[PDB]
Amino acid sequence: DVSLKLSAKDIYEKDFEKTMARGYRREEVDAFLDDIIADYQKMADMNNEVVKLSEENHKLKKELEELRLRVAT
Amino acid sequence: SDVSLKLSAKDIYEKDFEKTMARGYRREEVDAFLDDIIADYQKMADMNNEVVKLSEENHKLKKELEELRLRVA
Repeated sequence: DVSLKLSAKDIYEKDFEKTMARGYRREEVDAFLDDIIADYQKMADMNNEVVKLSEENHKLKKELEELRLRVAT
Repeated sequence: SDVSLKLSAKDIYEKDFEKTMARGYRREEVDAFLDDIIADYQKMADMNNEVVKLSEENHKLKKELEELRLRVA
């Protein structure tokens, strides 16, 4: 819900099918993806932090639920 | 700190590639790929707020967990 679907490496490993005519200019698409890649790289740390906090959030909530059940023995 | 990016979700949405009569990239495949990237940029816009939200709730959850571990083995 909150973390990125794609990573920098998904973007810079991506290639597209080629068409004989009326496709998009390759130099223009590649230059645009150059900047997109740079943005994903810049976001990597913050996205790693949101994933780590999310998984730890889930683990804390689960242990809290388990222990609250234990004290209600 | 907040992260300054080259592009926004709006920039990617508004990007119009030239259609070339030479060998080029398949339009529908490029467009579908950019659709996924748009969604990620939406997530980037909100991500720092979500890190703050997760960090604060996690600190609260950790304090409640420590208290429960004084009460249950």
